[PDB]
Amino acid sequence: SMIRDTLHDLHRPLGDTGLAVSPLGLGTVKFGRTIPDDREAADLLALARDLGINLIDTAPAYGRSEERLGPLLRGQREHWVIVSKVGEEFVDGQSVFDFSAAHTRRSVERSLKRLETDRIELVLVHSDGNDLDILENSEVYPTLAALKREGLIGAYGLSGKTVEGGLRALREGDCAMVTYNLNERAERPVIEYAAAHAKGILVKKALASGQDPVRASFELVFDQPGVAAAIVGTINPLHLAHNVAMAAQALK
Amino acid sequence: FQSMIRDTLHDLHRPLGDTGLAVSPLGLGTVKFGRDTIPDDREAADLLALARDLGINLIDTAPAYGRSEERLGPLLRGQREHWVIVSKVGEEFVDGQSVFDFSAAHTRRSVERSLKRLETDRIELVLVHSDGNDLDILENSEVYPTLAALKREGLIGAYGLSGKTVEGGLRALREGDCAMVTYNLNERAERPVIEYAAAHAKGILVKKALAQDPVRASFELVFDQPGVAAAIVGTINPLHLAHNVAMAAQALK
Repeated sequence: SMIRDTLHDLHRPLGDTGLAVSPLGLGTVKFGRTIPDDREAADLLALARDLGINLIDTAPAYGRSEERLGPLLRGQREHWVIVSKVGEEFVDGQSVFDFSAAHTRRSVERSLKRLETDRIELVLVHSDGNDLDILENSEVYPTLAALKREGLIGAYGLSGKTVEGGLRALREGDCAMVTYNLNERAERPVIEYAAAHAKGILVKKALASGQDPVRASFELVFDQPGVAAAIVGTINPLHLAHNVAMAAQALK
Repeated sequence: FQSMIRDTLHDLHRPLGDTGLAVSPLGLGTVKFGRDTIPDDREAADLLALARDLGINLIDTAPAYGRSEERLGPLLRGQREHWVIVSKVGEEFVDGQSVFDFSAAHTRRSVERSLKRLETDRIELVLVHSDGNDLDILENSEVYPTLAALKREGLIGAYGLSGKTVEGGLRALREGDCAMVTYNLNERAERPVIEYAAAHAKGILVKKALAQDPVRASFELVFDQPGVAAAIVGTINPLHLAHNVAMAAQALK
């Protein structure tokens, strides 16, 4: 219990989705692609939970993250708001992208199966950078809309890289995951827009290259009232506990 | 899940000059046990317990640190043997302010009181608690020969200076065993004292080390000097303690 500061009383709505999330979410890239032992992974989830985190982020592109998480979340699935993605696939050395309706449908079914559940709270488009083109000219977004209607997903959105893309994702979608940190502020307009219209924002890569550095990052991020949560990947339980502490303090 | 305490200092112990004492490269400062948000007997016991499990065996105190000494005796009951204790003589703090007395009478009185407060038959290291006028105190007061005598008598294991000046640190090392010095990213003036000690197998403790993780940057500076045996860091935050240990371990690869 060198862990007095937790996030239990700091949960926040993710726009108008009706979902309530901790201001930190556990990133999960490293579960699939030094990888944690099943044991190490279970302890990390257990610790996240006791620190008041209920948000977890994954993706088909993150190696076997999805595959491993299903079993790991058995018995506790209900606690967790799961975020996953569609469109980036990772075959051989490299990233393969497919934003067709067929593949969107195939990926989300496979994600439900891998995660041993009947629904995922949020599914975001896994952009290659060309956000606006994908949103306007591919089938992915209307397919996600359909999957939302059918109950397979609770909400949908974009994990984008451009401001033009983040704004458009929010016109009909529910949430934009954006990059925002001490070194990159270009996507700030997307956050400010979301705040004006009760829309979801998740920040990815809140901590980056270059008076605690994590606190400085979180003080920047949570100074923007649009942000619901920051997704931080970590396999170091001491870093997790520290990150939680700094988030709690930044939100006084 | 509470094996979030992977990096420890157990295999990183180092000699404190030629005293024969072996110390962890971090020592637990103890001002906050005795002065001013002060830890609850419970909180204090858990901090010592945690330090120990992180491989720390060095603890620093002083009569001037309010009730630190007084509290530590009971707190260390049953584990005294694990700890290399550092304490001080000469600064007294009687009311609003510091009072200094470097006489032989007071030196002797303080050390006996320290042994009594700490419930022990000796102290590993006792340092002169300078007001800044290091060289004058060492040359023209009774404190240093008294400490030498107390060392002969077995009441202390080694002696030295908690100084502020380079001239004073150098002289403390001519006949004494150890110099505690300020060395951090912002203050480097006492570096000669460290370099001299390194040349002659003499003890160096760094105080106020903290002042791209900032603690790691500080420790990378401090342990880049081969003369340094340990840095004394004060903390009552167990998460900070654990982090500090991790950074030390890493800086010493």
